[PDB]
Amino acid sequence: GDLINTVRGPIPVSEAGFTLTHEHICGSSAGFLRAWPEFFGSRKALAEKAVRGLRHARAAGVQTIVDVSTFDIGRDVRLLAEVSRAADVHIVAATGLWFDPPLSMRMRSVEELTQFFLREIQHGIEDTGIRAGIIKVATTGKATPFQELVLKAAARASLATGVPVTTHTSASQRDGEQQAAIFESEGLSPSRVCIGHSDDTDDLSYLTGLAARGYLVGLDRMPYSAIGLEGDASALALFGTRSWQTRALLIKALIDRGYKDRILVSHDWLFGFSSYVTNIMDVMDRINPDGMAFVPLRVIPFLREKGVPPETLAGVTVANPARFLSPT
Ligand SMILES: CCOP(=O)(O)OCC
Ligand SMILES: [Co+2]
Ligand SMILES: [Fe+2]
Repeated sequence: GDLINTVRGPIPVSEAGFTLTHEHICGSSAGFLRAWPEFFGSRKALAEKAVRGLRHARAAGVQTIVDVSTFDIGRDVRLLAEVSRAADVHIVAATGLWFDPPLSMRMRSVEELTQFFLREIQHGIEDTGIRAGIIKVATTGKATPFQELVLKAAARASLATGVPVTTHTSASQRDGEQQAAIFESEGLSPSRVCIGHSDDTDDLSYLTGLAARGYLVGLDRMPYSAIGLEGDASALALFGTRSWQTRALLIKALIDRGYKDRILVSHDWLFGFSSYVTNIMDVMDRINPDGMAFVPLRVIPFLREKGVPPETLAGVTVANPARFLSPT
């Protein structure tokens, strides 16, 4: 009975089960869902859509998602409690900062960031009492000077509390390596850290370099492909031109090289998206109507059929998430 915090309260680690470890109920901005609920039709329409989508993943075998929306992704922890109950799926919430932090965060020192993250982990997000169970952090290239601070503060808050840290990278620019240097300079154990979006590159030199050091490797955009959408300039920059299979192969690729224990797999999916072009979410829904059941329905059986054994895939979808989220 080691235990982790979800938006409905504590749970036993061993009940986390099949866990998608990089997901979003809604990709937004701080204060936005409350200032402009209609952007999304309504708070009510959004919740109902999350709920339908999560019951879908849940039918498919998913029991937990980790919602890595930070303050600046507009994390609404009330909405997460409310879809979590309605759909009967555990949702682990996040602290940390993504790459859209407002001036109130950007003016802060490493010491004050660390107080902010610890607050959300140890006391509760906002006035709610709901505790973040993962720390989210981000670079898009060389870490900006403020990003260095967030990363060091992320590492301190993790050593204090034992909550894992997880990251956004621009994977083509091999951010994970800097990211790891910064965390390591703070004494953080690589097995407390997941380097995310790593399925955005096919650079296995890069990926096995991280895995070999003990980092978890987040293969977390499985359904993101813009094949057949070549005249959709915003779809392209976001989805890329590699297929879902090409991504799913990375998983086998690491398993064949002995790195089964260092993989986490997810969709980086959402049910609403205000922080990009208008209607991106219709686009997304056409390219992947399965939303967050895409991994269990498409990716696992594809792995099974390329000869990956079931015990191995269990270790990836259950054991690794469990090892990772377990406060250490
Ligand atoms: C919250 C949305 O931000 P992102 O995860 O970087 O975007 C990928 C959909
Ligand atoms: Co991201
Ligand atoms: Fe994300």
